[PDB]
Amino acid sequence: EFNILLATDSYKVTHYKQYPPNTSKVYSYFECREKKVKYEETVFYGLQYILNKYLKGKVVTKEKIQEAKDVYKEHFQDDVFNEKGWNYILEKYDGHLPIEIKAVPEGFVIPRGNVLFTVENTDPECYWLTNWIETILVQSWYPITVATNSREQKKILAKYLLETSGNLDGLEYKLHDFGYRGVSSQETAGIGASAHLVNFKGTDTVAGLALIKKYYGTKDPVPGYSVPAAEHSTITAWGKDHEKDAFEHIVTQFSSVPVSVVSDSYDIYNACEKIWGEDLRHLIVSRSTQAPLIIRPDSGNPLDTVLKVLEILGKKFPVTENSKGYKLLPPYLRVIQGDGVDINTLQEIVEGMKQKMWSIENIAFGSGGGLLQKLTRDLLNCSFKCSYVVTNGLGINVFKDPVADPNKRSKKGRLSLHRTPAGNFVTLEEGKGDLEEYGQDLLHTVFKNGKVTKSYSFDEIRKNAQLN
Amino acid sequence: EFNILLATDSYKVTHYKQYPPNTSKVYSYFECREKVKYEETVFYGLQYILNKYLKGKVVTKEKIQEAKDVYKEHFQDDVFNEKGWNYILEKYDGHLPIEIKAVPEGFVIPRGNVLFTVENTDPECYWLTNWIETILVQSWYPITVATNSREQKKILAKYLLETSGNLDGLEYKLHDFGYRGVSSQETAGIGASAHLVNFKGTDTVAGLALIKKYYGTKDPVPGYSVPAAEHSTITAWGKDHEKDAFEHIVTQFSSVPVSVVSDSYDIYNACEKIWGEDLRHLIVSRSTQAPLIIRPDSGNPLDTVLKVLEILGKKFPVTENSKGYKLLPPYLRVIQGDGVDINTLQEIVEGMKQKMWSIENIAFGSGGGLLQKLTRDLLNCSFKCSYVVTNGLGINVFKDPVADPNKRSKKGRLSLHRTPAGNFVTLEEGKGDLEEYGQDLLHTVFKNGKVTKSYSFDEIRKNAQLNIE
Ligand SMILES: O=C(/C=C/c1cccnc1)NCCc1ccc(-c2cc3c(N4CCC[C@H](C(=O)NCc5ccc6sccc6c5)C4)ncnc3s2)cc1
Ligand SMILES: O=C(/C=C/c1cccnc1)NCCc1ccc(-c2cc3c(N4CCC[C@H](C(=O)NCc5ccc6sccc6c5)C4)ncnc3s2)cc1
Ligand SMILES: [Cl-]
Ligand SMILES: [Cl-]
Repeated sequence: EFNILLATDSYKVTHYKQYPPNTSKVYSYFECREKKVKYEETVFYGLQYILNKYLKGKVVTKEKIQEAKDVYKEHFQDDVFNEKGWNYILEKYDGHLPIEIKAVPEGFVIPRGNVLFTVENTDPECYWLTNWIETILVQSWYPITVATNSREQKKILAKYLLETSGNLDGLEYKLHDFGYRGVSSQETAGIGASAHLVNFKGTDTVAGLALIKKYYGTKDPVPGYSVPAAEHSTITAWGKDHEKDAFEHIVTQFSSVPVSVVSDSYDIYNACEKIWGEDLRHLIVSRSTQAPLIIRPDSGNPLDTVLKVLEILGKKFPVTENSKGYKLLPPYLRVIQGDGVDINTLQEIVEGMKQKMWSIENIAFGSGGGLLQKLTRDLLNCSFKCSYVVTNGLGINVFKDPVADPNKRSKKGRLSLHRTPAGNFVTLEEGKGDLEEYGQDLLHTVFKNGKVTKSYSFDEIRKNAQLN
Repeated sequence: EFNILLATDSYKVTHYKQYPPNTSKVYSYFECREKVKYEETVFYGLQYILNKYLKGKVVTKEKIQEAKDVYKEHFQDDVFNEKGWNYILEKYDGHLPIEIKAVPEGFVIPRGNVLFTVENTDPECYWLTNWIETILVQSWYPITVATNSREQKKILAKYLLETSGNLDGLEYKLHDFGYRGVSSQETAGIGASAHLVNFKGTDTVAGLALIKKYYGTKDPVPGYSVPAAEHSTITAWGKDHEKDAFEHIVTQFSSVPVSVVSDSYDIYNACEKIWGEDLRHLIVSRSTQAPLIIRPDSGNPLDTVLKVLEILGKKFPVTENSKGYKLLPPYLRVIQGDGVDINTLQEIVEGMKQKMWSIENIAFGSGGGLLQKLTRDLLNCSFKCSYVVTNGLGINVFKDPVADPNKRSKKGRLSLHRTPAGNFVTLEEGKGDLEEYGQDLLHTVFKNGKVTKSYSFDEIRKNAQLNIE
């Protein structure tokens, strides 16, 4: 079973002896710091998952306290574990956490440098607990960063899909998650795939569906979708001389639905020009608009291969010109680039496609490691800092202001998030939120004393993160 | 509960209708493709994946029904192989009819070598080999953490030896500060365990639990830590009392090494004045066993380390060691934990060497740089089919993309061998059959739902030791 006591940074365990004596309240906040792709606005998503799966309900037990005491005794070569303080949470509160967490609604799109959630203890005996859970709470940068980075790529696709097409049809299916293999672990797969689906509807990371359903929920039958697709083993199993028989068997097996067939096993160009183009050309034309053939290259320079694949297919299938003057394949043929795609190369591909007058209706993208694994806590400066302590009945605003780095500066005091008269967001410090000059605090209590007090559906989160 | 039927790539759900008819065997392998050049990799983590996700009765009639419900909605068509899964439940009691053979964990293998192979033991489950590709390819992460960690250990031993003449304390020099940095809790444990294959110091506690549960060690725990401060336990005394926080913390942990972050307001001022004059008496008094460690969390990593060392040198008696390098008094040490990755770490030690400072003075903490800034792309960890049997005929299969020379894969049934000189070679096309029995490194670790050979963490550490060690 998961044990919360063994779920914190090792140095934190000794923290209780280090705060000022008679400290009754430790108050901390989480933000995505401004740094002086831009990544100016970040999507808040994923806190609920950590609340339900790791903090809600009874999370302290006699067993868990004894397991922890014995680990830290060897780990530290000394008895420094705060047994008495953990036991207190067990006896007085039936092992529920005396903590309050207020957060922006999940799905809200917030400019950098703003407070998105705050943590404090509700019992003065548990001043040490606020930051005890900072490590677990700080892990939300991953869901935040995936969904923010996912959504920035959605912006890019929209811009060019509108520039070359005149509409946004299918936008939500244009970036497909191919990252299940790439992620550090099964749990990360689920979280990461969940954050992508805040913005899109296509994934092959089946773990993401289970996570949404268990912790968020949706009125829809499933949060995400996919189609049959081939992989190198299925294609290469027939042997190199029978690449055409595999293609034929696979399009025949899935004729009523879209099918993605990777065509780079031996020679991408040969498959496109001769096998798809001439030998199996009759099969492609027959397919309905609803179930088209998606030719997938998986090798070479990502932009250059996309372009040359499109030129060959244009020289082999009836290509038309849409309203904006960009060339468009027939509806039974599409292309998916799923190799070497991240936010940067995605920009180069679409910009390349536009200047050679190919419309974005033709293409879709797959991203794996570039979508769910090549991201760091550093990207958005997600950080968790103490802004307010109460010691001996006196509240004082606490912050860090390193001389070397201006940016690592932390907000001071009790904080709140407000909507401005112009319609933007401002974070107020030093309890200024109490005055309510700009209206009510947008932070809502989502956790208190071991109970999840406000929850959002994945369907709300999707609507809050919609592009303007 | 975790469900294997829901733990694969969506499109693999439809692969059982794509293989050639009458396919009775699908045989695949894993390797880190040939491209700090990352020439050799440490194999670690498969045992975790075998025990947690692949052993025992991993199929139930309830799990089949769950998977069938999701997939029908997910693809919006009926494509789930209910019958194939049902066959595994009835005839094997939901145990996987799969054999996996693997190089021993801890082994250091040059790139381009097969590390393990997967094959189905029952002709009806030809579709099962690559169904579990996604779950097994995720051993790219422990392999990559263990490998990158090791490479940093190489750097640190070379410069510790040059500036010191000994490797004392080497395995405590790179300290895991990555628990907050990782994507998920499961990752934090896997990664931190992988780093402990080379070092003994970690603060990602999840790492300790994973090793004990899956690998085990004779010692009570594999990783150690000390008490240390954070920005909240300094700044909560108020800016005007940073000296009082320092004094309180050092006093509390007098008998053990204690590390305090001193850059909350002004790092230079803190070292020169608060540590240097106001609290100097409390530092000199401290024992060699439990020295004061000063940590700077801001600014340029190389510059700040030097400026801290320069200042402390002027307030504390500095000696010169056997090799002619500057060495702080035994009760005072520094630890750099901000912005450290394999690249910067090399720069810092090299920078220290230029200014004639012994590596004995320093320790490093790494967070995201150690456990998060890593991709499957770094070592080209990849899982490919190399051999199938269709219509009772064995065929060697491979992918040879024209555009990329490197992506090409091995053909046939594989084996790993050591020549009498000691270099490694993987024999393709089943030519390992020609070689004498017992030569092959790959030992069966998983067959039909049971783990058949296991290694303990102590042995894994022994296997992964550096040549210099
Ligand atoms: O390849 C793989 C393998 C991945 C993998 C996994 C693991 C490891 N390694 C790799 N998985 C492909 C899955 C996939 C990806 C994208 C799409 C798209 C749908 C769509 C779209 N909707 C949605 C479907 C229904 C309609 C509709 O059917 N429209 C027709 C249409 C139009 C354009 C395009 S472009 C590609 C398909 C397509 C279909 C309207 N509206 C505009 N754009 C697009 S894109 C469909 C399926
Ligand atoms: O501050 C932090 C920040 C944490 C954090 C967490 C999460 C997020 N954010 C931050 N974590 C400090 C933990 C830490 C790190 C490194 C070390 C070292 C020990 C050691 C060593 N030993 C080991 C102990 C016994 C002997 C011995 O003499 N021990 C005393 C000694 C000697 C040299 C040095 S050098 C630096 C320390 C030190 C201590 C020999 N032999 C040579 N090198 C080193 S390094 C000790 C403790
Ligand atoms: Cl593939
Ligand atoms: Cl810290």
